[PDB]
Amino acid sequence: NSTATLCLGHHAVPNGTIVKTITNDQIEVTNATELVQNSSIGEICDSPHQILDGENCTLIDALLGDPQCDGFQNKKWDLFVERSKAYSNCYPYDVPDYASLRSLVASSGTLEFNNESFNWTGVTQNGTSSACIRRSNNSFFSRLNWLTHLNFKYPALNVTMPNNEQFDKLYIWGVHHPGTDKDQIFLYAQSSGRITVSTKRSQQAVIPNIGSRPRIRNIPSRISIYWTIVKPGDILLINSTGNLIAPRGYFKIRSGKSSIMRSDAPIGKCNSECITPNGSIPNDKPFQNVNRITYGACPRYVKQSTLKLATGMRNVPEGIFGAIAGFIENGWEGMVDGWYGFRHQNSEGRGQAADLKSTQAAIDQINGKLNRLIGKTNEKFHQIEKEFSEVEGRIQDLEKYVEDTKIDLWSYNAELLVALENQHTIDLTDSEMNKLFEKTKKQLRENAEDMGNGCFKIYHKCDNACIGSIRNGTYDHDVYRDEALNNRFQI
Amino acid sequence: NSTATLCLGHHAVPNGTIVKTITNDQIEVTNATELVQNSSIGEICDSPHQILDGENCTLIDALLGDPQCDGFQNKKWDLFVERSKAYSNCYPYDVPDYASLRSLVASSGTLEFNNESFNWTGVTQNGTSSACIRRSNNSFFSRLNWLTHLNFKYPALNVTMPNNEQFDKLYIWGVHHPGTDKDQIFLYAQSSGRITVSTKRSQQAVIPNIGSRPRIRNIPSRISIYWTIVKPGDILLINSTGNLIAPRGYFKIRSGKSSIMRSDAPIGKCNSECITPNGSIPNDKPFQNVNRITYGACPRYVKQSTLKLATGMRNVPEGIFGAIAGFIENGWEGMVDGWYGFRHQNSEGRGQAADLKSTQAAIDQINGKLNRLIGKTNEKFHQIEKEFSEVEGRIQDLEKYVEDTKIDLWSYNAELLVALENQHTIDLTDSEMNKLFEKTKKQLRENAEDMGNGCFKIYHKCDNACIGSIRNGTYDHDVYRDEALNNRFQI
Amino acid sequence: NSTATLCLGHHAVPNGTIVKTITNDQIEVTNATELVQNSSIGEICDSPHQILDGENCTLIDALLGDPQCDGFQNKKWDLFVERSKAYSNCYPYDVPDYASLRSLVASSGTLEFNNESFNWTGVTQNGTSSACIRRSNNSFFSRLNWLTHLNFKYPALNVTMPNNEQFDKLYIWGVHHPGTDKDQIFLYAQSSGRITVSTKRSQQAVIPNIGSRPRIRNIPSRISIYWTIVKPGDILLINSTGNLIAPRGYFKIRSGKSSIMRSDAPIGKCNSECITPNGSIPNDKPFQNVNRITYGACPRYVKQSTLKLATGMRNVPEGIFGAIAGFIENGWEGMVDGWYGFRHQNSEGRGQAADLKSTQAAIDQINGKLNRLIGKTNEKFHQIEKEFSEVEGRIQDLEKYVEDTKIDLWSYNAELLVALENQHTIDLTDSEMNKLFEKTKKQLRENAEDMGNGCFKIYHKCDNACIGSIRNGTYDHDVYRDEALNNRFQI
Ligand SMILES: *[C@@H]1O[C@H](CO)[C@@H](O[C@@H]2O[C@H](CO)[C@@H](O)[C@H](O)[C@H]2NC(C)=O)[C@H](O)[C@H]1NC(C)=O
Ligand SMILES: *[C@@H]1O[C@H](CO)[C@@H](O[C@@H]2O[C@H](CO)[C@@H](O)[C@H](O)[C@H]2NC(C)=O)[C@H](O)[C@H]1NC(C)=O
Ligand SMILES: *[C@@H]1O[C@H](CO)[C@@H](O[C@@H]2O[C@H](CO)[C@@H](O)[C@H](O)[C@H]2NC(C)=O)[C@H](O)[C@H]1NC(C)=O
Ligand SMILES: *[C@@H]1O[C@H](CO)[C@@H](O)[C@H](O)[C@H]1NC(C)=O
Ligand SMILES: *[C@@H]1O[C@H](CO)[C@@H](O)[C@H](O)[C@H]1NC(C)=O
Ligand SMILES: *[C@@H]1O[C@H](CO)[C@@H](O)[C@H](O)[C@H]1NC(C)=O
Ligand SMILES: *[C@@H]1O[C@H](CO)[C@@H](O)[C@H](O)[C@H]1NC(C)=O
Ligand SMILES: *[C@@H]1O[C@H](CO)[C@@H](O)[C@H](O)[C@H]1NC(C)=O
Ligand SMILES: *[C@@H]1O[C@H](CO)[C@@H](O)[C@H](O)[C@H]1NC(C)=O
Ligand SMILES: *[C@@H]1O[C@H](CO)[C@@H](O)[C@H](O)[C@H]1NC(C)=O
Ligand SMILES: *[C@@H]1O[C@H](CO)[C@@H](O)[C@H](O)[C@H]1NC(C)=O
Ligand SMILES: *[C@@H]1O[C@H](CO)[C@@H](O)[C@H](O)[C@H]1NC(C)=O
Ligand SMILES: *[C@@H]1O[C@H](CO)[C@@H](O)[C@H](O)[C@H]1NC(C)=O
Ligand SMILES: *[C@@H]1O[C@H](CO)[C@@H](O)[C@H](O)[C@H]1NC(C)=O
Ligand SMILES: *[C@@H]1O[C@H](CO)[C@@H](O)[C@H](O)[C@H]1NC(C)=O
Ligand SMILES: *[C@@H]1O[C@H](CO)[C@@H](O)[C@H](O)[C@H]1NC(C)=O
Ligand SMILES: *[C@@H]1O[C@H](CO)[C@@H](O)[C@H](O)[C@H]1NC(C)=O
Ligand SMILES: *[C@@H]1O[C@H](CO)[C@@H](O)[C@H](O)[C@H]1NC(C)=O
Ligand SMILES: *[C@@H]1O[C@H](CO)[C@@H](O)[C@H](O)[C@H]1NC(C)=O
Ligand SMILES: *[C@@H]1O[C@H](CO)[C@@H](O)[C@H](O)[C@H]1NC(C)=O
Ligand SMILES: *[C@@H]1O[C@H](CO)[C@@H](O)[C@H](O)[C@H]1NC(C)=O
Ligand SMILES: *[C@@H]1O[C@H](CO)[C@@H](O)[C@H](O)[C@H]1NC(C)=O
Ligand SMILES: *[C@@H]1O[C@H](CO)[C@@H](O)[C@H](O)[C@H]1NC(C)=O
Ligand SMILES: *[C@@H]1O[C@H](CO)[C@@H](O)[C@H](O)[C@H]1NC(C)=O
Repeated sequence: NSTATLCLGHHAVPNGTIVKTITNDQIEVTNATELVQNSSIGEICDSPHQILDGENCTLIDALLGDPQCDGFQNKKWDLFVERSKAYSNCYPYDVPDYASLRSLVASSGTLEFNNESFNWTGVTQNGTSSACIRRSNNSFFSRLNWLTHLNFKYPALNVTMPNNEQFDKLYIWGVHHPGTDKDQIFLYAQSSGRITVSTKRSQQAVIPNIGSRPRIRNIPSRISIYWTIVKPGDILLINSTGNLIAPRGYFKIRSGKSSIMRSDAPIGKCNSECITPNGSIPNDKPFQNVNRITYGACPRYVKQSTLKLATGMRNVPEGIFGAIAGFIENGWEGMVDGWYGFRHQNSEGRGQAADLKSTQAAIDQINGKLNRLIGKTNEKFHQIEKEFSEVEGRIQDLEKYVEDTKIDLWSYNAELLVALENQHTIDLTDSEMNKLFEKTKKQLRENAEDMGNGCFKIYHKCDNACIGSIRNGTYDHDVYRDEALNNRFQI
Repeated sequence: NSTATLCLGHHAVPNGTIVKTITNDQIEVTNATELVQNSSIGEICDSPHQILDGENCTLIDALLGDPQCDGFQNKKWDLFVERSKAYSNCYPYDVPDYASLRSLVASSGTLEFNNESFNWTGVTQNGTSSACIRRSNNSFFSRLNWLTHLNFKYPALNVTMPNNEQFDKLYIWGVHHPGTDKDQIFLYAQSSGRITVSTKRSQQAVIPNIGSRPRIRNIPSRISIYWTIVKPGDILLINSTGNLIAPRGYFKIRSGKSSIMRSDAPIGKCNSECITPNGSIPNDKPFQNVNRITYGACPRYVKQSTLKLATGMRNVPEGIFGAIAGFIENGWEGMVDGWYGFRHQNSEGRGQAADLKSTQAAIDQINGKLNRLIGKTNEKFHQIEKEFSEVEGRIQDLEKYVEDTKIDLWSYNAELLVALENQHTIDLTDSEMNKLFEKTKKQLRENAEDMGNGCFKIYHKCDNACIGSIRNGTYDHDVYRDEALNNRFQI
Repeated sequence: NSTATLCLGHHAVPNGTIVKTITNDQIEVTNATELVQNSSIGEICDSPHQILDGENCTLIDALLGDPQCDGFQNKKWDLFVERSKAYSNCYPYDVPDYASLRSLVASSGTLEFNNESFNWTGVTQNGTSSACIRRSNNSFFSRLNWLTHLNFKYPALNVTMPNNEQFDKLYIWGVHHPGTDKDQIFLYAQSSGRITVSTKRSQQAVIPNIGSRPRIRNIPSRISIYWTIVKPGDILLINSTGNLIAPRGYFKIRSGKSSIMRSDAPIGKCNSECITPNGSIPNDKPFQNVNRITYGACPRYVKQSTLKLATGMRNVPEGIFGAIAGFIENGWEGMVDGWYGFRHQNSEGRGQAADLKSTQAAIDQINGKLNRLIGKTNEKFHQIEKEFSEVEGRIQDLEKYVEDTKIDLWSYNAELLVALENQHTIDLTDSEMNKLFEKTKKQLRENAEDMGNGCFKIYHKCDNACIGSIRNGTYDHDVYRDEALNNRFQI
């Protein structure tokens, strides 16, 4: 009682959180934050990306000009959304390398179309079908021109169209395969028919195949769709002796951030940068578990459902430096104004006071880690397909393997990052506690002794102002040294 | 001799192991474990994966029904093993996109076949050849039906088969290319021949090519093999005016964990989860150097032949805290009951005793690291091919580049992991030594002085029980303080 | 003045460098080195890789034997350089899967050609054109043999050539597509024409397409180029009823480190291991920002423009251990002979002296890090294409995605490496300072007190030799203990 006690300590909480570290699967810290986004609000926000809901139409149908898709003419988009309910209702068609055509249009991000005046002298234009009804009349694909005989003759066509513009042109055309030699005659007079479109660089030669296929909406015949790109200075050349489904012009083709996504999520009136087929997701977190398919500024897809980053010290209720969970037996739940602090007992009573500088030093370092991880996602746009409806073999094996490889490597990065940062966070918070203890020890010089539990026995009368002077670094040890030495060194 | 000495220390071994760290290429630790599996026992264990040894047959041969492969009918597998000795002994055939067909069947993991009654009215069935002898009789592929003329006519076929099941059907069929116009006539009457198989979604139109090719087992003619998948609600339609090698039914096609592997390793009667073409390998280690081609729960392939993870402290015979290989001059080889401990000299003699708590604290942290690395491999099944017998160009360049990219990234991860963990292991073991020293120092209060080499000069008579009380944390410094102070502070 | 002062400290510099760490975006260290190579000298060094400047010729042109490329006959290369100015000046041609042919030849790394004596009995050889003029005479591709009718007949060819060598043979051949039925007759007599080349394993059947295409240098007709590889024991078989552009022999095909690169950088007379299309770059740094396309022992391509690795301590003008930027208020700019040292004040004056052992300990650890990062790049040769002149869709999407995935993963590795190493460098340098302070403290025993700012108050007369004895570890505390204790413990 000619003595005082000053104890160093740290806070603790009743509701701790378990995190993983390098050396321990399960360690409790005072606070943590989740690094994996695991939920979507279920809506694709219409902002800030230009969304185009395909609704009942696929991109290719909107491209060809299925009557149902007339409203999509010349539209642009950042992201085209294809619905699973979509269906075609014009003339039955197939596209060799459908996936590539879908991909290049999606990436181009525009349906801008310019009509061109082709010289179809000698044939009937604007062929039409009951399989493709527009305004209650028999019709056809808006962007295609079905040519037939005129006066029972189909002269050999040799039609040309130069690109004298400064942009590429995307031409879509097709070949008709009648189900009977009869229909072939009726339509084109010729028995066979043959199509050949050329540029200076390319040749696409198609020979139609007369034959009945299983009926799609009662049609046993087909149209096969092809595309050719013509750059400035080049020339399109169309030779046909029949069966040619002619283009009415070209599509502008652009390069940019556009893409396409399969999803049944409704479009919402809201604003979110990251889109998944499940809906838009927040992008504050560096990782996400929602979908490997994404568009925009998105967290990276990982396999883990949760990854907790410690944002506080080890929680010790009741480190490499050995203070926290070390010579300091436990934390103080009653310290709610700081992370580290002092408890004292003197002549005037018992008190507690937080140390702000050490508290802030720990918090600044943790915020530095958070600044590296939170709100820094990277933009991805058009990628590769990652779900498949049909078996294809080799190329699909490769696309799947590439994505699986990527996810495992990011899942590894995420796992190690959290384990490493957490080990370091627990060590830096232990370090700050140790520094405060060491600083206090040096301050007291020969006037006190370390009791080994984070407490100092102070060998002199130390009232509240004296204790306060120690806490704020103005303690003058020389003032008390004589009193202290006499108390320490006696019998 | 009115004094005692208490020394803090750590163990050492005569047979140390060299490891790599962040700051040092070559540092000796007391113990380490290997992280790269570099050997196989040379056998593919038949458990716990269902192995199917192709022996003399390739998967495609077993699929088509080469007589040699009759025993493989309707078999399933987790892993099909193709031998380099395998050879075909039926009718000469090629498969366009052979690799894709092989891949999709392998992945399906079943040869389950259901016969279907096709209406081949107007043609001769069960065509047969001396190139494909079964039970000493001329025969053919068990799953294929060779159609020829009947009464010197081959009427146009238009055969249909609907899928009214709930599973997909895999149809295998082929086209015959006779080596002479003569054989073409003899077999099909028609001069040309043409095959066309269709679904609602697809058309495969093949025009046979009459001509002699270099003879395979004395046959200058060929059969080209094709496949079509028909989903529920869809319909197969076969038009042929000749040269059609007909299917006798369909294969069930499944999705699962099945795959195929090229290997000449014998099948063994044993149990191992990871299979490589070199044989099965243990999967206790996280990495392996045996083969980039694997199946099952396997360590990840890396380029390093060895990667040693330290599992003990730095070995100092004769860290950031500066105790081990620091102010403690060397380790104690004679300490074999613990990692850290005390050596003393007093009136009763000289002794040594291990400290169990600090020993266990270090061991627990190292075991925590091991638990993260040992026995946690990840299952891979069907992947991409990684060895190639023929030049292909673009697609093969891509498959090779993908695998090479993946291996370099995992080899990096493995290298950094070991360097980081080892640096940390050496630092945590140094830390535990420092904590024990600091704890002991505080215990002794004013009764001892640090001699600077991990030893304390104790300024009072301290018999064995006194030394023991220090080691077990029951030392009461107040008991000796007067004696100690008088000894310390004199002239 | 019956006392002395000994201060521990570290150096500082006026020109510090900002680096990134785990906990801080911007921290100043005494020195750093750049890890990202961002510049090229603009030349492709001709050493030590065998460079072949294509100049006006593409690889395929040199392969076919465009007259302009005669000088390239039988050349080999490690790297073939294609110029953007290159142009073809022989007969107009296209190659289906051009990219694959270009790739396999580039990778083979040789134009070694062996002539073979084919039996072209019944046809005219050495066909020739005004579209391909050699030495001012009408000519043709040096490696191809244009066959035409002889005496207005073109008999069915059935020509064979066995591979009885021990190496593979690469055969290049082609099909001619005349622009008129007239030219077809004039050249081959036959109305149609058909080509079929076979091996035991393969068949390539081409049917020429008569028709005019847009004129390339006034030619409306084309030659389509094909290749076939024939292994030892196999046989090439050529059937043609017309339009066959015949091979004159085979190319040797090798496997090795060769590749091809598009670049307009001049070839220089110098020596560099890493080549980019921008020019050769130094490979001392682990990363580079110059080009994702590389050949040789090259730093890895990353997205960051700069990544600074700290190679010195924190710069404090005017860590987890709390010495540097901690209880030591600031560094000493006047200490230029070491990183750590002593400053003293005694009866004889004030002095400064570096500590070499602690200085060297820090430097050795930093050099250990540098040794892991500097001068250890990995060799890559033939890879995948990474820039594209035409839209292709699916396969190109995959090639782009693979490269983008790889770069992001390496960019991550590089970012984390620097942040981690820098945090550790700052901590190890702080640690060395702390160790020196602790060692000095123990040396002084009871003869001095820690003033809390890295300085010791020494409680006895300590001349220059005495101070020197402390710095070199020969200080005998017992010599001064009586004097010191009397000074410390008084009133
Ligand atoms: C080839 O076979 C198919 C199947 O029998 C025929 O297609 C059917 O034709 C009938 C009437 O002609 C339709 O009512 C069916 O809906 C069709 N079925 C399918 C699946 O398309 C086809 O007519 C036959 N070809 C010829 C020329 O006879
Ligand atoms: C085309 O040429 C090949 C090679 O000369 C001929 O194939 C050979 O035919 C003979 C007997 O007819 C056999 O003994 C050889 O084994 C065959 N060689 C090969 C490599 O197949 C073929 O007959 C010729 N075509 C025609 C119709 O004459
Ligand atoms: C098909 O159309 C093209 C374009 O009109 C014709 O090619 C032109 O032919 C004339 C003279 O015959 C040349 O002067 C032009 O340079 C050619 N243009 C191009 C782009 O090639 C071609 O002649 C026509 N085909 C036929 C058989 O008449
Ligand atoms: C602990 O409780 C407080 C208030 O109830 C809350 O703010 C804090 O987030 C809780 N800790 C956690 C993360 O459970
Ligand atoms: C837990 O940590 C996060 C990130 O620092 C912070 O947003 C949250 O407020 C913290 N909770 C408490 C109780 O401090
Ligand atoms: C989509 O098609 C369905 C018919 O299945 C119809 O109910 C609906 O009106 C269509 N929506 C639009 C926008 O055309
Ligand atoms: C074909 O129809 C389009 C509108 O669909 C029209 O612009 C054009 O005049 C028609 N051409 C002929 C010859 O009927
Ligand atoms: C293909 O099948 C049907 C029925 O015979 C028909 O479309 C066509 O005539 C067939 N092909 C030939 C060459 O007869
Ligand atoms: C998102 O969709 C996928 C299926 O495409 C599903 O596996 C996953 O559970 C969904 N995620 C969430 C959080 O809804
Ligand atoms: C330090 O604490 C003492 C005691 O309360 C007080 O008198 C003084 O204002 C404080 N000094 C500073 C600089 O904060
Ligand atoms: C050292 O020797 C002992 C027994 O001979 C053995 O258990 C230990 O593994 C050895 N250390 C190594 C890894 O060489
Ligand atoms: C070396 O370390 C490994 C892993 O902890 C252990 O299995 C082995 O027993 C150790 N050897 C010795 C001598 O302790
Ligand atoms: C495999 O083929 C060889 C002939 O090369 C023969 O010796 C052996 O009997 C065959 N094995 C089986 C199981 O058919
Ligand atoms: C064809 O052979 C199979 C057995 O190989 C038999 O089931 C079928 O009855 C035969 N059909 C005819 C018409 O011979
Ligand atoms: C192809 O070559 C051989 C020999 O002439 C034969 O199979 C066939 O007759 C040839 N093709 C034609 C169209 O004659
Ligand atoms: C495994 O096989 C590969 C060849 O496929 C060979 O390069 C490697 O040396 C083998 N590994 C072992 C450990 O046998
Ligand atoms: C501590 O050591 C002393 C001396 O041997 C002994 O008397 C006592 O049993 C020990 N106490 C405990 C709690 O282990
Ligand atoms: C600081 O200046 C010296 C000499 O002027 C120079 O050697 C050193 O590199 C400079 N530091 C940096 C990296 O700016
Ligand atoms: C800075 O660090 C690098 C690498 O250690 C070294 O080359 C350079 O000389 C250093 N500069 C100074 C001023 O020491
Ligand atoms: C390359 O072609 C150009 C013509 O554009 C010519 O000036 C130059 O001589 C050619 N170079 C060589 C080496 O043939
Ligand atoms: C064809 O020309 C080549 C040289 O270009 C020559 O070696 C060969 O003798 C010629 N053959 C004939 C039949 O003219
Ligand atoms: C293709 O177009 C041109 C002009 O008619 C010509 O090359 C050829 O005659 C055409 N094809 C047919 C089958 O007439
Ligand atoms: C190298 O070339 C690429 C274009 O291929 C360009 O983007 C980049 O700026 C160039 N880098 C340097 C350092 O010249
Ligand atoms: C230590 O320093 C003292 C004082 O200068 C000097 O006498 C002696 O040579 C030094 N000893 C050693 C071993 O360097």
